Parts: sequence; C-alpha cells; structure tokens
Amino acid sequence: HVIFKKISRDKSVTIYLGKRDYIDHVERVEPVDGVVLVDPELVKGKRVYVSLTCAFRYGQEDIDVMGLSFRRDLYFSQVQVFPPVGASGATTRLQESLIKKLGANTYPFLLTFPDYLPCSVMLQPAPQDVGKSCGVDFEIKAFATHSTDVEEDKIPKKSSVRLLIRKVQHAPRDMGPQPRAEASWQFFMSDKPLRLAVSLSKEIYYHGEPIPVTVAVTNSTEKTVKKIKVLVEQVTNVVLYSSDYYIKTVAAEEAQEKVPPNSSLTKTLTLVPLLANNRERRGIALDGKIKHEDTNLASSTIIKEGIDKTVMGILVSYQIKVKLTVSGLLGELTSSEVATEVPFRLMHPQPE
Ligand code: NA
Repeated sequence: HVIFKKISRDKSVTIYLGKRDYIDHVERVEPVDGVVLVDPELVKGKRVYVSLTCAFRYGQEDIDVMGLSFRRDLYFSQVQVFPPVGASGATTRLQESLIKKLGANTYPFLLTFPDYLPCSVMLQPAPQDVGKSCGVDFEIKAFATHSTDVEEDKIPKKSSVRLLIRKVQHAPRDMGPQPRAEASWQFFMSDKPLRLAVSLSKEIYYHGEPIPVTVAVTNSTEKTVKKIKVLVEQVTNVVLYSSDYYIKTVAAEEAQEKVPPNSSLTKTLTLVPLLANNRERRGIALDGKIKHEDTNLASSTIIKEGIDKTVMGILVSYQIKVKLTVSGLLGELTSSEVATEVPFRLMHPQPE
C-alpha cells in the first residue's frame, strides 16, 4: 500500500489515498479512507467536498468517433470536508499519520461502499462484436465550490482533483458445492450411449490457480471419440442500455488420447485462464484498461440475494466446456461434436 496524492491545478485542493484497489470480499467492502489538504487562503469562503461515484458507461470512448454515450450512476456519496461539519467519526491510522505529517489544513474523509455494486469491469468489442465499449468505473473527486452574487454553484476545474480507483473481488469465507456434470447421447440409428461425466476439484478458483478438470468418457457406441478438448469460457452479458452477449475461450487443452468404440477413459486435464494466454484482449471482460500491467480477466460477478441483476451493469461468468469429437460411421459425411459445460467462479484469494 503506497500513499499517493493528486494536487489541483490551482494548488488549493490535494487529495491523498493509501491505495488504488479496495477489496470486496462479499462479507464486506473496504471503505475509502483518505485526507484532503487545503490551501486555507485559496479556500477561504468556499466549501470543499469529496465524492465517491460508481458509474456504468456505454459507448465508443474515442473522443473523435461520433456515437451515443450513456451513463448510470450506480452509487454516489459525498461529504463536506471544509469547513469542518463536526461529524467525521474516528480516524484510521492512515488518516492520523497524514494529518500529523501535513498539519492543521488536513481533513479526513471516509466514503463507504454499499453491498449492491459490481466490481471493476470493462470491455472493448472485437471486430466481429456488434456492441460498443462499456464498463464500470469508480472515481474519488475532491473539489472546491462557491457562489458569487452573479453566479451560483461554481465548480472551477482548477480547484478539483479526481483519482480513479478499483473495487476488486476477493473470495468469501465459503464456496459452493463441488462442480459436477453428467450427460449422455444416443446418436441417430443406434441406442448405444456415449456418456460424459465431468468434475472440478472445487467451485471457486483464484486468478493464476490451475483448474483440474476430471473427465470420464464411457463410450458404448460404434464411433471413436477422436478428440477430447477442454476450454475455459468467459461469458459476459451487458444488462444495462444494450443487451450484448460475449463468449470467449480464455484457456484450452486437448487430451493426447482417443476413446475407441466400446471403451472408457478417465483423464484429468489442467487449465489456467489468464489474460496472458491470448494476444487478443478485445471482446473480453477485464478489470482495467487493456494497456495496464495490473489488468487481469474480470472476476466472476457475485450478485447479492434479492438484487435486480440489471443494477450490476455487466455480468461476468466462467465455465469449463468439454467438447468430444465423434467419428462418422460409414455413409456419414462428417464427424460430429457434443459438449457439456460446468460453471465455476474465478476471483482473487480470500483476504489475509
Ligand atoms: Na457482491
């Protein structure tokens, strides 16, 4: 946790934070504790506020590309820090240490997050996608405002600062039951079954953690299972403004083995879904800008019970897909494919 600051152009307002990323671990969300350092001469007669905004945005970003824009503020909170209102509550150690360092013109703020928000997520469409760029952004802003006898609500940019922050998904205390699937198929002209059972070791994996997929194929058919392929697919549903759908392979492995007619195979394949696995980063839900080094695949959405899921803006989910390629018998023109899917969740580790 490295302390950073930003100073307004006129030097009247400086905001300090202790970190950029705020952990959501379901049970609670870390609040944004910081301070504002004012220049008392330059804020005389003015009020200084600090706000936290969570916004869903939709629309081409490029400021030289004509196109609609949409924004919904999913959350907003604001406090007056100057003049002091006298209702600030207890300081954190961070705030205490900054107030000591910076002196009497330093004022604390604490802006909490509610329980009904998504985490940081954004997407940029690939060429064959029809939807537009969209995301969920979090901003802290400090600014001075005043009125003159000729103009009300003045908010000069030079007396304002903003810092972009993230809300990042870490694992809760518990997780769901072991992921399992079972499917069977009977093909045209034969009642002989092909059976596929799939299990994952557990229901939550962490970013970077290998995912062991255990596949059991029971092939009573006359056909050969020529290929066993296992994918991690990311599924993204945009649920405000435009109903956009994305599904993208973010890891893949193929077994060496085939399954001949009238035979069985159990195999475990291990996959690791990582943004680093593909050069193409468009059409994928990320937790940050394509460029940045701190950018990862977006964590699974975790919706609060009873919430209208549309308020999340963008829903991100993950699944394992197991695809079996099945040989054609004499007379058939092509091989065939069958598949089944197994959901799991992907996020950062439990908090320490
Ligand atoms: Na949540």
